[PDB]
Amino acid sequence: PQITLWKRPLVTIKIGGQLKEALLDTGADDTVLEEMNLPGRWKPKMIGGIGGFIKVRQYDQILIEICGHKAIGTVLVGPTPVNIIGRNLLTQIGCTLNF
Amino acid sequence: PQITLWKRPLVTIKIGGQLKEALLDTGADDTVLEEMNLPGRWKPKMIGGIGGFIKVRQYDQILIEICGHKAIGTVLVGPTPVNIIGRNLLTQIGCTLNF
Ligand SMILES: COC(=O)N[C@H](C(=O)N[C@@H](Cc1ccccc1)C[C@H](O)[C@H](Cc1ccccc1)NC(=O)O[C@H]1CO[C@H]2OCC[C@H]21)C1CCCC1
Repeated sequence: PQITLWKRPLVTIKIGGQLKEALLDTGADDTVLEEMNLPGRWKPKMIGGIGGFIKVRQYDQILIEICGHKAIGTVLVGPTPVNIIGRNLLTQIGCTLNF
Repeated sequence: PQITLWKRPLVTIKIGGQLKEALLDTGADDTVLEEMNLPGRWKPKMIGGIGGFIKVRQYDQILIEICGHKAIGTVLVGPTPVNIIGRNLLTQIGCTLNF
């Protein structure tokens, strides 16, 4: 589909057997989700944003379905105020900017 | 044009008569540019992202040309790590997400 930018581009995602709302973010290199207790091994990581860095847990080869489009990649988990879908997964669903 | 997201969606912008690189950012409500001199009055403002808040200078009704498309709106100037074009101007140039 096509998503205008009058409002935040929020969509429903399915991850780890749960449905959530997440922000399609062309300005994010990575995907960062609110605190959730995903299973499996993880690695510590620091991600920097506009106001500084936060600590996150890096999960690899995680499946996320975005508007029925499936994508598998690295998912970071930490105290982010908003679930963010970054380019690492947006590319996998064929997402583009158009103007 | 149509822009894929395998690399950062960086484009050339023209503001105050000067050329710059900026990130087309659907995950940003506002547009924030690195420290620079801009004509016109400004008022202090705070914006928050991942990591916390930063203090910025808010310039209203600023002309800015984004990839050959003219926009006139609010431009924030402050210690952002990258020049970011947010939704307030992406809507003006008719930018949409598509997948
Ligand atoms: C109302 O609140 C906003 O509108 N605040 C906006 C905002 O910071 N939006 C955030 C989401 C969000 C929204 C609300 C609260 C918390 C977080 C996403 C945005 O695209 C940033 C842009 C960026 C790019 C490079 C460096 C720094 C920042 N990307 C990001 O931080 O990505 C990170 C994960 O992956 C990494 O790659 C790139 C950086 C890493 C600001 C307002 C105008 C400018 C941005």
